[PDB]
Amino acid sequence: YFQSMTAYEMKIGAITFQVATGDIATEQVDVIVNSTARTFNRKSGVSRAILEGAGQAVESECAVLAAQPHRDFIITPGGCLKCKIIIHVPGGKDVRKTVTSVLEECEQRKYTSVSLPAIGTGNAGKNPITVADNIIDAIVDFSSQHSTPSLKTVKVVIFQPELLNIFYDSMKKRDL
Amino acid sequence: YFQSMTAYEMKIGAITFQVATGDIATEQVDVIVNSTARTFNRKSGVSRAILEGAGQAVESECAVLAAQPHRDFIITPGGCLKCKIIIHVPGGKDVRKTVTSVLEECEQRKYTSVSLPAIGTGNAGKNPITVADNIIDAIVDFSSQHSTPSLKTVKVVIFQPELLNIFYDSMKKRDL
Ligand SMILES: Nc1ncnc2c1ncn2[C@@H]1O[C@H](COP(=O)(O)OP(=O)(O)OC[C@H]2O[C@H](O)[C@H](O)[C@@H]2O)[C@@H](O)[C@H]1O
Ligand SMILES: Nc1ncnc2c1ncn2[C@@H]1O[C@H](COP(=O)(O)OP(=O)(O)OC[C@H]2O[C@H](O)[C@H](O)[C@@H]2O)[C@@H](O)[C@H]1O
Repeated sequence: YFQSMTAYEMKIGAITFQVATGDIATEQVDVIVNSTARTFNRKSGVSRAILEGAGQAVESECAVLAAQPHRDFIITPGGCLKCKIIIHVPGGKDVRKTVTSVLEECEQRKYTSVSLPAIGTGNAGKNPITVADNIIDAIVDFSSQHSTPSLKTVKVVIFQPELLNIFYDSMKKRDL
Repeated sequence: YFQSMTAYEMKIGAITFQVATGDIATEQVDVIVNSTARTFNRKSGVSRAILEGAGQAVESECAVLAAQPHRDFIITPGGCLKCKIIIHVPGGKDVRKTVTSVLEECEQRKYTSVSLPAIGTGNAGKNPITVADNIIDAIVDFSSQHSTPSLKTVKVVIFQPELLNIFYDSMKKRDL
């Protein structure tokens, strides 16, 4: 027997923003985000959960894309994950900028749902208050620039339950 | 354009407890709760939304059941609502007791989901802090008495957004 918060949701313009405890590998959405090394050669923390669930093909696709010229992120299909593409981002880079780019990729490909982890709050060592604020900053910016987007649902999947209430505190500063 | 909290969720034992802004008439669950007069002869506030959406048949069923002997509540089918039964409860009675009975009816009929309004916080004039606490008290009691229930999902649908954060405050006192 146990008692604890598991999810918070808010509406920001046309966008539903969700923060919930989970394993992002179980997600059934258009786009899943992987937070990884600059070189895309990591299989530990959230990258382990994603690369193992996605399968070997995705993993080999990553090694190809990594050794040829690329944006800050690379994109692969989902493999055995119940998603269409995976966007692999470096967890050490500016999170607001990373999430703004993720959201813009989603929109331009006409995807409707994206789930991401708490980027940078594991091995990257970034301060989790700042990371929640940055992710929220990026969603508010995107929403304020798009009054009728295809991307309607953004979720942060939280693995460390301790971060759930950090994310709530940052959400609540926006609430009316 | 606008920004606001819309949903909170927690786990209490085997039960998922959800509080979200909404019109309970749109709910697609096993059991919907109607908060009404002792005589079950009300069509105003949440009863209006429910009786209009359910249809005339449900409404006439209610008048029959009301004029013959009954428990504190009566039960009808859902009509045109996307639910199997409606449990009509008096919003002026002890809320903890009312919700304990609702939950016990759900379990014994092997239903899996129930949605209810903020019982008593409209025309009944009950204090909404106390009502949230009472509803939560009842869920914790039921959960602590049932380690493997059929009833797995309980939702409070909130129409007055102001009550959303009252419900959160009562939930957060249980969180670990
Ligand atoms: N299954 C999971 N589902 C969702 N989130 C998870 C899961 N597993 C762990 N997390 C959370 O995922 C969050 C991120 O933890 P990490 O996987 O270390 O990624 P990073 O972005 O910090 O660092 C990645 C690289 O980036 C930098 O360049 C550094 O060099 C790093 O090597 C944590 O909250 C985990 O608890
Ligand atoms: N569509 C809706 N969906 C969900 N909740 C709603 C909706 N519409 C209103 N509400 C909320 O429903 C909540 C309850 O408002 P009321 O329908 O007045 O029911 P009561 O239980 O207070 O009083 C019912 C009788 O009981 C006593 O005996 C008294 O005699 C009353 O006459 C409020 O928060 C509404 O905003």
